[PDB]
Amino acid sequence: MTTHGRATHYSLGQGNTIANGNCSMPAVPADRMYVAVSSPEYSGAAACGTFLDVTGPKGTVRVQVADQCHGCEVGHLDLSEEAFRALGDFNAGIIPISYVTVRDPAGPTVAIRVKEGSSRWWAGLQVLNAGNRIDRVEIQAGRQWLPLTRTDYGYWVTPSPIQDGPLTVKVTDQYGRAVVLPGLRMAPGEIQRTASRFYPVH
Repeated sequence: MTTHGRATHYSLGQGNTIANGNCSMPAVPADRMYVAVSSPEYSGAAACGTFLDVTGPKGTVRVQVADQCHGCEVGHLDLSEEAFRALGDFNAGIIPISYVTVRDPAGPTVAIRVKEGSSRWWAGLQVLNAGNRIDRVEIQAGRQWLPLTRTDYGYWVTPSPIQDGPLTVKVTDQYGRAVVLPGLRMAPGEIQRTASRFYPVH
C-alpha cells in the first residue's frame, strides 16, 4: 500500500546509548537512515523497528522508523538529514515522496534488551530486529504465559511480577509468526542477541 505525501528533515544527532527517538532505540542507526512518522502511523509505538522504502526525486532509500512526528499529517515523513539528502537537495526544505512499509526487511537476528531498572517486581523488554510489527510479547510463567503491555515508547512492560531465574520470551508478529527465546537473563541495559529469526536470510 503506497502512501503519497511529503518529507521534511530533522536530526537526532549523535544520540545516546540508552534511548533514541520515541521508539527508544539503543542507538541511532549507523547509516543514519531513520524517520519520524505521524502519530497515527506511529500507532502507539507499534511501528517502531519497521522500515519504510521512501521514493523521492533522486531515487529510493530505506529508513528505520525510530520516532514520532507529532506535528506531521499522515503522509508527511520527518526524515533524517542523511535520508533527505539522498532523496533531494538538502536546501530544498520539503520534497514530494511516496512510500511503503517494507515486508520482511533484511536485517540481523532478533534481540532483547531488558529496560534499565527491571526486576522480578516489574520489568520492561524491547524487541529488536523483528522487522515487522509485533502483535504481542509474553513471558513464561510456569507453563503459562504472562502477556506484556505495549508502551508508547518502544518497550513491553509487565502487568504483574515475573518468576525468578532465566526468562523465556515469546514474540508473535503481525503475521502470526512466533519465536520462543529461552535462557534470557535479567540483565538490564544489555542487548541480548539470539539465534532466532521470523524469516530467513537469502
